[PDB]
Amino acid sequence: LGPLQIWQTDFTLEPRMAPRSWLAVTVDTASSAIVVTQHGRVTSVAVQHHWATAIAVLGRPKAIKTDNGSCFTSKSTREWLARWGIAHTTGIPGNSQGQAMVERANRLLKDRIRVLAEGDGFMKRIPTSKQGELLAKAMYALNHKERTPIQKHWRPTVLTEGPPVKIRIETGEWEKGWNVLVWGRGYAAVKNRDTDKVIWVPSRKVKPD
Amino acid sequence: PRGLGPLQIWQTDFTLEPRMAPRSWLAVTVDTASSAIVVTQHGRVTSVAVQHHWATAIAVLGRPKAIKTDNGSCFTSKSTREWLARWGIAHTTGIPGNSQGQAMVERANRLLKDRIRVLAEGDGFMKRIPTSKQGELLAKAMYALNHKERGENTKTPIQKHWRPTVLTEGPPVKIRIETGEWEKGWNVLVWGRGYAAVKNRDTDKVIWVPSRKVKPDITQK
Repeated sequence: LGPLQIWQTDFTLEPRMAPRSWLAVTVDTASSAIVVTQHGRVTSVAVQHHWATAIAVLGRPKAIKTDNGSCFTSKSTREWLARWGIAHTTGIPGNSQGQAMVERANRLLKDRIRVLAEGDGFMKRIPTSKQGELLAKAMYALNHKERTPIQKHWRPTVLTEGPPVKIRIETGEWEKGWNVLVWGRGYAAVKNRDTDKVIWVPSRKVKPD
Repeated sequence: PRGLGPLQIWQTDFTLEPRMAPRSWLAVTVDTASSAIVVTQHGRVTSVAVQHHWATAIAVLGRPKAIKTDNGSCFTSKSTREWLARWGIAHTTGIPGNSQGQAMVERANRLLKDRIRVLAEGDGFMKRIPTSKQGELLAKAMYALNHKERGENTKTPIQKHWRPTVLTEGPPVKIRIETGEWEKGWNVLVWGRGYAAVKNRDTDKVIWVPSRKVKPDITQK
């Protein structure tokens, strides 16, 4: 189990999004987070463009598993994945470890593009202008509103305090049990985990655990 | 001003990166709280650009309660206004001269562009960047400025964005009041490098003050 360890990339065709109607879809098997990018033609530079992107939005995944399409089997693409430490897995187009996680992403994605499309009247092909914006809006509904992927691979939570530190006590040794709150003008506000005491210490006398 | 937590207040603004031409017009949005960044390439600064930009930043960081940009036509425009309002996002215009604290973004631009310099010259493009590995490079720049801490810090913007640290109480400070004297009774909530959110111990009032006007209140209790 776990986010950013295994992804399922795959291209799909959405006519409504042409010219660039070739859609690259990456899904995180764990989080269920989606990343799609438009393309004129499914090629090696396409996938590599797509992935670099999904990496910027979801993070570096340990491995991606795609079909045996030339765009993934290619030389460049493999050198690429290897230049990033990303394991690759060309599974047969049926199941081969399961690959229907993405196809439901495509359905949700395309179906979503249908409503966002006809919502603004475009009963067919979508204007090259409001194309990115509509696609982008689909990502936001697919990832932020409950049906949550980001609320699953990000794990949003508010932290009441900061990271644990070891401050330097008058004896010259470094004492554990403190946590840093705020930094200001070279001093650090630190809070003792046992007494709840808060004191300001020089940045120099504070080091992490 | 700045935000005391993610998706509270954003600072959008366009910049010019020659190396990224044709589409050398860059739209950059920063989360004043998180310090997370999102940039998108553009051929020309327009209303559909901003709205393209924002839609995207929203997909990556989430829906922000408000964005504060300058008086550029692309933001003051009709569509843009109707757009922000169709999203429930408050808007706030200012002066291009970084007016007040909209300088949080200017640092984004510098870090971004400087970052594109290295990633550029690293692969040899000592000048203009080929239309092909353009997105790629840009994207890699986001990944560095987001998923990897930057400067003195232990957490990355992407981390402080979904797992923000919002203080309950906050340590004591002495802020400089209008008389020039340093007043006690205040505690710092967020201590930016630009401004600090500070809370009165007596009235519970919260106001933003220049970081230079606040100092640690070493007078332990």
